[PDB]
Amino acid sequence: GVLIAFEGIDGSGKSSQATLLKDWIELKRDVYLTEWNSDWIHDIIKEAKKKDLLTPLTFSLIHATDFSDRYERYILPMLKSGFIVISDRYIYTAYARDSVRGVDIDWVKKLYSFAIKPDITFYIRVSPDIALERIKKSKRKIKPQEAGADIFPGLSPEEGFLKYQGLITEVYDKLVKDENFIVIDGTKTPKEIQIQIRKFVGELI
Amino acid sequence: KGVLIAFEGIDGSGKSSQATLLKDWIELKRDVYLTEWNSSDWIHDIIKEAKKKDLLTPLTFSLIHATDFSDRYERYILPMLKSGFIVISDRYIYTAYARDSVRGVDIDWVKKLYSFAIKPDITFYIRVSPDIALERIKKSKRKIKPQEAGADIFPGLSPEEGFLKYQGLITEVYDKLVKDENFIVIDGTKTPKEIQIQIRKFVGELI
Ligand SMILES: Nc1ncnc2c1ncn2[C@@H]1O[C@H](COP(=O)(O)OP(=O)(O)O)[C@@H](O)[C@H]1O
Ligand SMILES: Nc1ncnc2c1ncn2[C@@H]1O[C@H](COP(=O)(O)OP(=O)(O)O)[C@@H](O)[C@H]1O
Ligand SMILES: [Mg+2]
Ligand SMILES: [Mg+2]
Repeated sequence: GVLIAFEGIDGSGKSSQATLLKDWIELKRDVYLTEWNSDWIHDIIKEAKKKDLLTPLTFSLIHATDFSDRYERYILPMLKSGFIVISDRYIYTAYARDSVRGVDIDWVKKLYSFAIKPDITFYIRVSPDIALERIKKSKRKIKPQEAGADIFPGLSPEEGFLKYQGLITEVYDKLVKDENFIVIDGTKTPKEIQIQIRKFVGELI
Repeated sequence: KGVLIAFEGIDGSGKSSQATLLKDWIELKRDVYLTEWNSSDWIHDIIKEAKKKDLLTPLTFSLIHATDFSDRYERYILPMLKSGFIVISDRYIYTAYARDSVRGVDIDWVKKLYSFAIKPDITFYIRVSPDIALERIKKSKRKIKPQEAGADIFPGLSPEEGFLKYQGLITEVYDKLVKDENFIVIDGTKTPKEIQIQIRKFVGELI
């Protein structure tokens, strides 16, 4: 059982490369792909608390709660069954998104220590500037979570994305050495990068 | 200036009875606010939808209660200790230590989880046997909640038999925390008034 994690700023190419790589493993091996889509516990609590301003701390516990249920209901059982699990975003998303709002990152690390470290974590390194260009063409609505609208209320969605995804990057780069991140340069072509992905993974043998 | 006073003990040991008697005394001299460990209704909606697809692990339940506590802690508890109040917490984080470690969650990880929370200025551990506590809820005519009986970890037992063994394991965790958490051990066998006058002696000296 091997767990491979993708992380990087939003619009950095995470899911697009995650789905092409699940199309590759699926021909040869058991593979299961997950995104942080969050799940039902985040939905209940957010709706119940739509009126109040909750603290980053409480937001942090809500996401970890919802992740803990996916982790022990799907992720961990499939790694016990031998599957490869591809996580489109893993616990290092929570490290950044909650530590950037003043939650003690070492407390977040302890919070998530119930989770196995990925066999490999692909850090797709892309500038916020270059990555913002792609969501403009995709016709997507720019979610407030993506712009850090809670932290940057005065800015426009566009302007908030640039500043928020920047501090996200600093936390990611801070994790590179301690977390054995492998940094992939997301500047490149989807396929060009994709063949870098398939080489690194294959090494497992 | 703000002071936080905690009661801990198994269910039916008298915590709420002594917390409210102590609130009747403190409010004569100072601003005091009494808080309980009551869950928000979104938890009961979590358990409802859970009972429909699959069972959540003790770990997720532990994170659910810490989430529910963190919000109450930072919306009511922490501002009022910052405002100088006395806060009486009928149950506090050591209930979470006990309830989560007896279901196999690493107690040292739970300590890290709740480490955002201030440690009580005083913690009264109201110690009574499961035998004695079960005797009183039977006199109280009240129904023994499955959570009180550990129904999730001891299904099949009767409420009485489940209460007895479950609160025994809760007692073991409380007894294990006494020294490191500087518990004030109260012999809850005694009288409500005798206990309460012992309690007001301890509190007055502190404040
Ligand atoms: N390397 C790339 N170059 C150009 N466009 C891309 C690249 N990767 C993804 N896209 C496009 O940009 C958008 C970002 O998609 P996606 O990778 O799902 O973002 P996320 O990383 O948030 O999941 C998509 O509309 C996709 O079609
Ligand atoms: N010191 C005491 N001695 C005898 N009975 C008590 C004492 N304190 C409380 N009781 C009774 O025993 C029960 C325990 O109630 P409570 O204070 O709600 O326990 P807890 O909050 O610890 O569950 C209540 O029915 C109460 O009437
Ligand atoms: Mg995505
Ligand atoms: Mg009580």
